[PDB]
Amino acid sequence: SHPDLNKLLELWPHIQEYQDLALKHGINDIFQDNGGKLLQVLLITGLTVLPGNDAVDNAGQEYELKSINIDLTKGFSTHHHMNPVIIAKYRQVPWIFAIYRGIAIEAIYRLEPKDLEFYYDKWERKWYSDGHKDINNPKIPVKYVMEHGTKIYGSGGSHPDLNKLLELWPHIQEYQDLALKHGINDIFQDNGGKLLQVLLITGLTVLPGGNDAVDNAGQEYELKSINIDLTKGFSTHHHMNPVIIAKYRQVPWIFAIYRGIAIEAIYRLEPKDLEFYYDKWERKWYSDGHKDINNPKIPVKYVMEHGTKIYGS
Amino acid sequence: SHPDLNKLLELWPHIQEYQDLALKHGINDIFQDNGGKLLQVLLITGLTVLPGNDAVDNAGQEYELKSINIDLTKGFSTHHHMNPVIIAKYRQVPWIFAIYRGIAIEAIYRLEPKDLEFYYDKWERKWYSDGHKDINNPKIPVKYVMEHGTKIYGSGGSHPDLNKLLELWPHIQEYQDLALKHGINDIFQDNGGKLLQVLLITGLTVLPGNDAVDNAGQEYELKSINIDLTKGFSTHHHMNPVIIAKYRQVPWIFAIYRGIAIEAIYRLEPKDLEFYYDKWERKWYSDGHKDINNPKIPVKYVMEHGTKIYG
Amino acid sequence: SHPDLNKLLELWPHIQEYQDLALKHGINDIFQDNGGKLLQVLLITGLTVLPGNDAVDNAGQEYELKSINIDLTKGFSTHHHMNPVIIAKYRQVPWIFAIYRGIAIEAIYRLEPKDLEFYYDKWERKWYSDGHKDINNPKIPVKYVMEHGTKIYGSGGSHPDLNKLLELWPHIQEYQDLALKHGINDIFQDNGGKLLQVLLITGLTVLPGGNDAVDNAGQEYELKSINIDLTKGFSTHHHMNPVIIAKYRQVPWIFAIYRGIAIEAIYRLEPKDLEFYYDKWERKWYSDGHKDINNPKIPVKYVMEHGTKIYGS
Amino acid sequence: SHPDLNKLLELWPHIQEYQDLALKHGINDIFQDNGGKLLQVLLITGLTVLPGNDAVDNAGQEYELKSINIDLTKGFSTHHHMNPVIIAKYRQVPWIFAIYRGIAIEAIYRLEPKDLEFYYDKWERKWYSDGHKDINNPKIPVKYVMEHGTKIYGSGGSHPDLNKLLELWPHIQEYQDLALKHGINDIFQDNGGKLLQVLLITGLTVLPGNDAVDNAGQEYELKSINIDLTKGFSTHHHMNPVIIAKYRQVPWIFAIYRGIAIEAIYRLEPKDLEFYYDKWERKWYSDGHKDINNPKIPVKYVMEHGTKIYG
Repeated sequence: SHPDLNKLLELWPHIQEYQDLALKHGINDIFQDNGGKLLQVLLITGLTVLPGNDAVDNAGQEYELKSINIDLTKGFSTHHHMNPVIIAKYRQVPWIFAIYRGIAIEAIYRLEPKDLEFYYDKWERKWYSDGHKDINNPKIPVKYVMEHGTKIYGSGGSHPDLNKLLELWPHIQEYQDLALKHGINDIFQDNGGKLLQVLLITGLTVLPGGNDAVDNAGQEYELKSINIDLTKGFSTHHHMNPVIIAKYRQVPWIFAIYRGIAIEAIYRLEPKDLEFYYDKWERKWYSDGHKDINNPKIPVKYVMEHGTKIYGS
Repeated sequence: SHPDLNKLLELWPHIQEYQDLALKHGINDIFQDNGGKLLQVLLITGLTVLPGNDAVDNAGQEYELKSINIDLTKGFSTHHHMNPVIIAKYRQVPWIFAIYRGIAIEAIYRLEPKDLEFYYDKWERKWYSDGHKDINNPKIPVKYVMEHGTKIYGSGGSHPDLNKLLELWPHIQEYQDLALKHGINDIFQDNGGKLLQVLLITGLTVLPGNDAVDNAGQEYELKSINIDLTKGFSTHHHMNPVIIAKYRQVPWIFAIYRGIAIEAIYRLEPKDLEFYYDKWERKWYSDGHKDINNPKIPVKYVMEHGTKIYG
Repeated sequence: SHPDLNKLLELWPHIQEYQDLALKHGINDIFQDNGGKLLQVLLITGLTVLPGNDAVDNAGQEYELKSINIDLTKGFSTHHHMNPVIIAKYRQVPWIFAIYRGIAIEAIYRLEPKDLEFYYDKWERKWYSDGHKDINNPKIPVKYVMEHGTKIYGSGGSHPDLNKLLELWPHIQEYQDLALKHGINDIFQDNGGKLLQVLLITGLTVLPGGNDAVDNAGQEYELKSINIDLTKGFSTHHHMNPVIIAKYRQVPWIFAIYRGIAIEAIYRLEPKDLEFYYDKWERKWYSDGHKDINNPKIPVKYVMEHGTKIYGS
Repeated sequence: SHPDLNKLLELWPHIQEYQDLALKHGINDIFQDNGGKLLQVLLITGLTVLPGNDAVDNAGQEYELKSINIDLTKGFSTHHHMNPVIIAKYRQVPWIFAIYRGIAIEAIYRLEPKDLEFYYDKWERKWYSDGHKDINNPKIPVKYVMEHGTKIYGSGGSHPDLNKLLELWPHIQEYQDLALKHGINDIFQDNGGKLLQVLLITGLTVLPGNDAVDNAGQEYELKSINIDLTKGFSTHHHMNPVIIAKYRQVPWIFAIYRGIAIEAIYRLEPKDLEFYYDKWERKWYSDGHKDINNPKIPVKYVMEHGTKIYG
């Protein structure tokens, strides 16, 4: 019947084991904030993640941890509001840089505070050059980290759970391939592993970015989601206005409710069911002097009261 | 979209809790031997299943517990090989009769030692006269239990767990409806609950000759085992060269169960089973034209030569 | 404060893991019916236990399984009601004999139906010699099994869970030592691993067999237990009479309620709280013509209604 | 017999469910930062904790959430380094005040944006006049919240989970009483709930100078860490040669926590810590007669040189 959904179900228990392992190690969601990726790093390095600094080893030393997906960028980001209070903090600890390729760890580099000074100087000298102005997310090149860092290998310092991660790895690999077959680049970012569940359940195909998804018949949709244990309102648009609304009003919306890494429920609302929001938002736009609205929310209770449940109990 | 498989996925956490609930009450498998049914009678009556007497209450009285499905029969099966020695055990305990309709308990009756005296003594007369022979599966009628029995209702004597049961019931009902739609009569019998997972995964539907059919009209034999219990799939209790000739025409689907969940599905084509067909078909002739009593297909043969459909 | 109770708590999670592993493998209670011992055997041999025959291998062959604790006996028991319907059953399958030393597996022997024929013959020839009489639990000597059997070693046929059992083994070992320090010979027979919990909780010392246990002050007790999920009545005595009652009536009774391998609750009833039973049982003895009663029960509900809870919620 | 440790063992499965219940509601540790308390206010109010606004309801309104323990104080701590820029965030949201007494919620009040205007503007006047300086931890009085606030009661707006909470409460109460008896004021603060497991295992009782004492009169320092958070035990925020001289006289007990459960207990004698005493005591003199701000004892030092009491 549905071979891709069958595959998910058959891979699921191991996704759940991987989630369990991430939780044990201080990572709340594998399918969000590089959760499934950070776990590899923590297990290889022997590090304890901090919920100030990002991690601590068993000797009590603390670290800054930065990471990139080489498939997308070559610069490690830093701090959006770069100041000398930030910089003096930075000079106190070694840094761990992680280089992922897709969902896989490709390299880990350690830099001591002296190997980074070149950036602390050019950052605080140009803070003053421009007079008391905070820098916006300045980059440290991967090339620089590779040149001055000491690369870290799996070793005697790695956590015993590294072998449990290794045993799970092949199923995670295949799950990621499944996501990619369905247009999701990374199961461990942007709720990728959850979204895949939504697409397999609904039969929706994502639209490369227009609207978010399309069914077999050619009908298109806006597709929104929340982690219900974290929030009770669905996001819409950071620059809400009449133009965004005229696009929205032409399609049904799909609303996915995740709890943990699992899909709890899916609802569908037709354009007529959202007219209350379009109207609310247009008047607000005008009332404020033709001013864009910053991500106004649709409450899950509204969605549950007016929508049709396509999945859940 | 596959809306029936989706339905099972949404129902599953509840099916699991039901199963968890039954194992807490001494029931290993809700989907075999009326487990999901008996769970209702234990919770209604406040009874606990015993590991020769069937059940016990918190006050010590020990009971014999029989049951039937009204949809299919009117008689309460008793014992295949009963003697007049048995009847003295049968006689020191009130019996508890459960009458189910489909998956739901319809009525519960408690008859006392005094009320079965008509039947023991009819079978004790049966043994003597016919010539010291065993009465195969006698049947107490429902009308006899209804008439002489004391009906049991939900009450203060019911297990507090009955509340959890009632909250899970809507889901069990909906799961049962899904079964029915796919040609399975009873989730709580013959691995009914598991077979459905099989059908929704394979895209098969049970046939009212061959066991199942897909959308294209193609038909299949379908065998299953509970791996903790058996290692070889079964075939036919009276296998004859004509049964084999039907076997040869269709692919087989083999389901491996582990508890209430489907662990693996394998498909074999007619050529992968030729070795067995040929061996049984000849053996029949050799032994002297006599039917073969359920020869087995090893699970390892299926894993070695089949194509895995789910695992 | 209480170092032996502290030890239990510290060993417990692993007793629970061992229990989990036994359950996964078809053994309901590690602390009963050689549960923790049978598990070793199943894992070494690669066998699936049957709830007819005792076990099955992955090829479908079935077996009879017998076992002894060498510390106690040298004969494998068989069938209390030995008949030719029993014997012809026996001739159909190989037998696995297990030889334990305490809680540890010491040897495993396999015998084919021809290696046992000597016993099938001397059993059915003496069935008839005595005319249609069923034999009572005839013995096969360990010496005979060792001579004609083929000894089984850990091998490529063993279950992967054997290594998980090995990892747990040292904590099971120490738990057994703890039981022995408290007068319990075997944690895997006669609810030994549960009883140890009761003794650590109550501070009771068992009395070698008089009464069952004694406290520090010198007060003695009858000590009864049940697995509540299996039964609702406490056992008393297989040959109940006025003599057994006069002994009982002089001490308080301790009543342990196990659920699974854990202690759910402990109650205490004074002699005055059991007088209803003594009286009930004496009259019954006389009423029946001075006839011993076969294990009459005290209901757990009675115990809960009239006793003092020393442990539980 | 050890009747207090027994009591903890009987209570434990319930303490665990409570903790399971709090983590389901976004609370990581019931025994730290009033977790077991906040759980009550979230369930009472139907609120969900947010990962700058403290909480949200199912309808989207977002709130700021403050609280106090009436037993210890009358003022609602506000912010250590508040500016007049903050106050614009502070001003678009109704606040929710929780007043606890010991471990129980005594009253909940909801003040609206309009009702805090007296205080923002008093602090906005505080910043200007004194000379552009930060007001450390101002305090809104309880009388001010009681008087101008709208009290919140259990209702239809409460989480269905509140029912589970109420059924666990008798056990949490009894556990709290056990804590109190052993010198711990609050199970839901400062690892209160975990420290008790420590005391019952070691046979120690908290002192009203030294941290704890056994039956013999012997006293101990007692340090603990949550291993997922810290790897070095702490000492004294203003360590002086006289603090060290008290340290030298007693053995130390070191507790390693993992979630709500005690993972290990180690004891060190005064000779195993000499190395640290000597190094801090000198360092003090070297640096120029200045107090040491909480030097740490590594967990590995404790495991290498201590005697393990529980693990």
